[PDB]
Amino acid sequence: QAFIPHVYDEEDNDEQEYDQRIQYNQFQGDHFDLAAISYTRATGLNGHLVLDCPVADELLSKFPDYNPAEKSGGLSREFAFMRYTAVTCGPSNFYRDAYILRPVHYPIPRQTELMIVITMYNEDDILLGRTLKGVFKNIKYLESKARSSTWGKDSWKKIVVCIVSDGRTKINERAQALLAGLGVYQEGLAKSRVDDKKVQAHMFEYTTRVGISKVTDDVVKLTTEKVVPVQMLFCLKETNAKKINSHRWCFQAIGQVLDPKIVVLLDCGTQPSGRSLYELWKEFDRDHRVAGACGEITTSLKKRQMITNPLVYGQNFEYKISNILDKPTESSFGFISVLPGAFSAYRFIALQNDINGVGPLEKYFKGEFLHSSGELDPNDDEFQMKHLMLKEEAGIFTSNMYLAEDRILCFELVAKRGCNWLLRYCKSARAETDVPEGLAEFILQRRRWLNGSFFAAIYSLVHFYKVWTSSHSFGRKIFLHIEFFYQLINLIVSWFSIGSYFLVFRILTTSLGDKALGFAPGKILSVIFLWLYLASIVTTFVLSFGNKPKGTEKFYVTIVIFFAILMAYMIFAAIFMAVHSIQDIYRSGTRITVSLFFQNSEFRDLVVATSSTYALYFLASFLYFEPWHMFTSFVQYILLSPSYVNVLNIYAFCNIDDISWGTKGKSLGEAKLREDGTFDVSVPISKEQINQSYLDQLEKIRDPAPPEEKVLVTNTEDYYAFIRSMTVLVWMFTNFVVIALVLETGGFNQFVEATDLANLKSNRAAVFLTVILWTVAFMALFRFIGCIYYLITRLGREIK
Amino acid sequence: QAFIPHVYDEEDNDEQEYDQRIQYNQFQGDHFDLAAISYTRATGLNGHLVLDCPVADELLSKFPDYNPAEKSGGLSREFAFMRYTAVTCGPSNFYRDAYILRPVHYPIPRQTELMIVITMYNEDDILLGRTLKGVFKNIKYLESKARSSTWGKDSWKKIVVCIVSDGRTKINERAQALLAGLGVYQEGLAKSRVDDKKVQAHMFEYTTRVGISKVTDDVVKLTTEKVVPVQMLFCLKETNAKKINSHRWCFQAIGQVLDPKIVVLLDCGTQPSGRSLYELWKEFDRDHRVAGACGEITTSLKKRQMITNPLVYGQNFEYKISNILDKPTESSFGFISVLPGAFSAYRFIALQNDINGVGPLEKYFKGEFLHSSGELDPNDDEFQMKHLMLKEEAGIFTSNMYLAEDRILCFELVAKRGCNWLLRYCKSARAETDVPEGLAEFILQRRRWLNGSFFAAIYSLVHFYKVWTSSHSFGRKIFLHIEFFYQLINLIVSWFSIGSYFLVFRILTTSLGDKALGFAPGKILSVIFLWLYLASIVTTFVLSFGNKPKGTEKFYVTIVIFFAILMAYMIFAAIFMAVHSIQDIYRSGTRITVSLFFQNSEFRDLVVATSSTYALYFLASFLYFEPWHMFTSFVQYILLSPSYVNVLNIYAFCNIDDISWGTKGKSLGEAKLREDGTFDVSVPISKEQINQSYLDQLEKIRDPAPPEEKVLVTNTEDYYAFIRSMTVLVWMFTNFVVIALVLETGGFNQFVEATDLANLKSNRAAVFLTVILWTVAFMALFRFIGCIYYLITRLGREIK
Repeated sequence: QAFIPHVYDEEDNDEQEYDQRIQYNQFQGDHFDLAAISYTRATGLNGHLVLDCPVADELLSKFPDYNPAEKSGGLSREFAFMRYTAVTCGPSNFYRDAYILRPVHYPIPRQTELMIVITMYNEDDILLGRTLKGVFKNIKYLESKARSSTWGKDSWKKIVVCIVSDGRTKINERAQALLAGLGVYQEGLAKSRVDDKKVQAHMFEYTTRVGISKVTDDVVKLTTEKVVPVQMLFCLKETNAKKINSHRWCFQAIGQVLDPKIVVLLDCGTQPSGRSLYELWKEFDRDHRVAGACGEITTSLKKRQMITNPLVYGQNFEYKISNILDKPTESSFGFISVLPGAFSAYRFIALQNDINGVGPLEKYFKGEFLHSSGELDPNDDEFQMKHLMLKEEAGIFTSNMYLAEDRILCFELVAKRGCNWLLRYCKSARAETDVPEGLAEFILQRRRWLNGSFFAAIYSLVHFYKVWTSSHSFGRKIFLHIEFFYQLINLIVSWFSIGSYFLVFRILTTSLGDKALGFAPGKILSVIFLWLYLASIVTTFVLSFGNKPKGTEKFYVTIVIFFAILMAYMIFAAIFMAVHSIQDIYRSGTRITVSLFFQNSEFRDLVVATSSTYALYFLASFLYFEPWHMFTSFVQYILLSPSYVNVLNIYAFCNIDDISWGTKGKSLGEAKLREDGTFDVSVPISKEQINQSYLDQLEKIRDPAPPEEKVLVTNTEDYYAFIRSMTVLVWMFTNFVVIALVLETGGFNQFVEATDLANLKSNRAAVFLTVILWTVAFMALFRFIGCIYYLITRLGREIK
Repeated sequence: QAFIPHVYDEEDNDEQEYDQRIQYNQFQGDHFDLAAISYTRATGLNGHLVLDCPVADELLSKFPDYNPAEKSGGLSREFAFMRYTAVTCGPSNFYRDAYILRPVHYPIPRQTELMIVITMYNEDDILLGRTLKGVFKNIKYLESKARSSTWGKDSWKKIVVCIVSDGRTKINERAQALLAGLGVYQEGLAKSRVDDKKVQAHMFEYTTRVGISKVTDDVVKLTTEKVVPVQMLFCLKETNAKKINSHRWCFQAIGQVLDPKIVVLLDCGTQPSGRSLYELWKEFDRDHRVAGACGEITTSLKKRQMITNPLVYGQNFEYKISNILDKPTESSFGFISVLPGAFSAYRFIALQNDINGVGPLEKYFKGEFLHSSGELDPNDDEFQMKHLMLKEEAGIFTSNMYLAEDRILCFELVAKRGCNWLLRYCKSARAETDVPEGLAEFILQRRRWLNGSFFAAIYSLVHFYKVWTSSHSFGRKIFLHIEFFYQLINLIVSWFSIGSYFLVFRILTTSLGDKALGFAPGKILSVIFLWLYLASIVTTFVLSFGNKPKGTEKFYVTIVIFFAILMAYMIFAAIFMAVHSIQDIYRSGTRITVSLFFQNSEFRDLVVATSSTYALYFLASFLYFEPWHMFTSFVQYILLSPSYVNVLNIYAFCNIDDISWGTKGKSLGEAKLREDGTFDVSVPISKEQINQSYLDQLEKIRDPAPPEEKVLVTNTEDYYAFIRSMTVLVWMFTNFVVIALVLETGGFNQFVEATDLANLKSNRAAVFLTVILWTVAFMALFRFIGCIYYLITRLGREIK
């Protein structure tokens, strides 16, 4: 039973409200001209392959307007026929060619207000169903809105949902069946070639009146009761070219024809709220300077336990802390380092390139062409563009843009030549996504996140001067420079994370070895932990270079467990040391004052700084009315903290290069046995040709060998591997220099004596500990002030 | 002028002697039946594609027997026509099918006495010309021999030269032109397919009377004056399958049909001497127990300077020392670890497998099938064999046999179940080869040599008991066990090479830091050298995992130069320390005696052991009448010694897996524009089929998702990568454990005090130094005694 009566769940009460405002009786579509299809010969529009096929009669019968007597049920032309187009040119020339989309082909042109892009890659039908249910609920809410100048009756005409599937043979069959059930897709229409030209994309356009009632764990139920029509454009790509090509299809080609505003980017498995898209649109509408927006992203914890899934809860804590501290501060400063690709929105006009041809979209798209094998097919119609781009002189940043990905766009929007644009974060918009439960999938996901964050930070910091020419207020530029300084400090802290972790661990473990405090096993435990730590780091490097995470997952699991145990031991050691210092304070006598407590380096550094950081996090969580994550998921995040720095960072740096492409890329004759035993062959017979061939061979071998002097450009995979190797080597060198300076680990110990080394090492260790702990505490305080300011300003805006 | 009058060079005087014994007037070939070729239809023998084509008339005219009046010049059938055969089955079924080679097809069968196999892969015509000139000179010497029971008149009928070219499209064009000039190859004959069956190999058979007069640096000159006929079989493979497949063609297929004795293995670029092959044959003939033989291999130094090419001279020294010490001792014991593939010989009957199907050849060939992608084409006629082999349960050794390569054969010959076989080395046979001048090529060559040596040693040591069942004398088994013990010691020494090198360097450099001796910069230099050493090792590992040697060659060059400088500094430090110890001996007073000199640990260990090793090498070189290498090339080898251990070993272990194979491995429709604007398309029209398709989609999406439970075998590349990673990790762990034990580098220093650590570390360092130096000295003495015994026994045999 695919179709079932509409049922409202406990959390769906709000949905019912929307239904009361919507009439649901008047949903007649506009009339448009079809393409003649004899019986077959079809009159493709503008010389392109276009077919207006009829949808299955059962789907029409489901629709309320259907009448049995009528041949098509009396439905409008758009609701009756689904359109199929074959696109051969590709993103670059889609607008240049006479490719017309149905929304703009009506006798009365339709202007798009919100293009809801959805990206898909072999995703299960469950994720797509959840995403479509969220989008449909948002569209229904927008339609129900009454006292709105832009939204209300016939609002669905201003919204188009674009689903860009990457790879014709990689799409999941169940999601394809879902789309067919909605009526968008039909199997027979698709054609491989047209006029001896490869079809790059297949576009299916339909105004569907089928709504997903509910999405259980295993099945998806769709019904036609109380469903608002939705315009669906499903672009199935012939071959997979990653996500940058999909975004090129979305912006460079479809966007130009539709010319929409506030393009929304979503990902399969991301379920927006009931009013989230309205919140994003209102954020864009209130302030005209805003060019990009992001919303709060949450992790589903439906059928996942606290203890059975430590990783899920750790990720939940990370997401909550990010949304509570990082996003609000960056929004307050007006520059957000990253806008999540799973759920975000951009103003279309802001992304347009300049007349000279340089702009955010050009920077974003250059990465795809540069980061690929230099093997261009001469038959491609985009051959000229790609060849010209490759012929251009590319620097380090231009040739490594692929790491930043969407992140790059953000910077280019704020630091435009003469434009005034800002990036804003809204907490009213919420979207729920499923996090990777497995360790291998989590590592693979974090690889590109870490690489992009690092590269984007470096690129923004190097080119910080570009904001000088931007048309911003002087105070705005001053505060942007303050933010840049903070980001520089954050990058410096993050670059030395592994070395700092090792130094803190070594100092804390060795301090327990001191005979002053009464801990017997301390020395042996410290030695054992040192050996295990070194072994884990070395094995992590070897696996990151050699094997794939999916294969050797147990090694990573064991390493993570060991690091968690080590973190627990470090916490115990720090607490023991602080308690011993306090007891020594009391033992000294002469009374006690707050001054002595704040003067004791051990107690101060170890206890006060960490407690202050925790208190700041706690207060920030409370003020946002989201306090649960501080209890349920805090411990998991704390115990997984060292793993983030060690395993994920090592894997990310070892695999900076993403070499997806492989390596590189006339029959003499055919003898066929005849009826008789003789074989039909064609071999030289005449004496003349045999002699000529022999003379040719003699001449071929007589001549001397000329120098090769190839001077070939060679392949880019070597270049990217070299870049990655240099990066990892520099990282190792800097970290080891810092470690040697702090613990006198290398040959430095030779420049001191038997007794001086101990005291000097202790002093340096204490200085390093206080420096690092107070750096962390001050960064936390900075983010806390930022989020408080965000709350105050948002409340003031809401009052206004 | 391809053909020039025969000219004898200064070193060619011996050649003239041969010509005097050979009549050169009577070289009529035996008559054999040809295959009818109408005009074309050809009567292939036994249903196979065989063609007897005529050779170019000019080549016939060159031959002395040619007469202008005669239509073919009066030449014999073999000298007049060249034979071409297309082989579709492959090595396994070559004998089973009715594939007949010309030598065995004569009315009077010809029995082969010496099959001279030559292996080729995109080699320049110069190397092939040198090899063929050497082979032709050897055949001429064998023909000239008068007082020989087996050799003499008509000896060329017992010798067949087989050239197995790997890859039809990879063969160099100049070498192909050389072969065509010799008359073996013609371009038109080759056919891609026969009877809808792929042609695996193309075999060209001809009795050539063309001899290479001289091989200059740039050109090759061939003439017909004073040339003995030579039977040539040129097997050009359709696709490249590495060298194991070529050896399978040589042994499994061609050898069975020819059934020869004493198969000789040569490589392009290897030029044997004028009587070398006779020496190998006589070695096989004298003693019937001998199953394999190898000859002295030398490095050409024609146009290479002492100072301009340090690497070439270092390799020369290595080769000379090997041939003077290692080969003679192993021959004396009767078991040679490796028989060089560039120049060697095997007894054919000894290699044959047992009735049960287990034998040396089976072990050798299993590696090719196991070490490859598990993607078998069902159309291959060897599909059953490969599928059965893959279905068999393979252990670690069986699945990693590919590392040993030819080495494995050697062991299997000595430790046979009930056979008495021995491996012997003869210094009378000599062959000259060109060593790789470039560093990248040298590293690539040494990779597989080191991997094979390690794996073969491990395999032989683990399975040492297999020699118990062999039918050898009891004393022979005792001495074989002594040799196995020596090889175990050598393997243990070689496994800890990098750690031992680091320990010796650290000890020697730190000893100069002591204030007792008057060397000021010592401390700073030691610190700097430590940092540089660590950086070099880390970068070597990173490059070995990440990049290719050809790309980043400058890094390796810099590392090698630094290691050479460091070795020079270490030698200086050792000399300084020894001189200081002697001066302290004199300073102490109370006279001096030899006892004190032999009691001083510093002087003894540092000076006496190294001097003894050098003296043993010097004496061994002198006794073999090859003393020059001890002067010209000694210094280069000494300065390159650390590089061999560090760079080559690291690269070899990081690249144990040789993943040559890549990753992994119905058009919807075609719309063609007609004369009118309409497009011809085939899309569903009837309501019934549309409704049926919609219902099918509904049913497809309605059902629940079944568990995958693939449980696939997966690909072997992951397995090999895992093996390599485990190997490198174990290597690192063991070396670091040894280093930590010796220098108290890890946490061990915590278990000692401020003052005790220095003395304990000094004592441990002294013990380690004496142990390692005397181990090296005793190994040198063992090899010296072995080579002296070899000389004495060979002289006694010669007298007999």
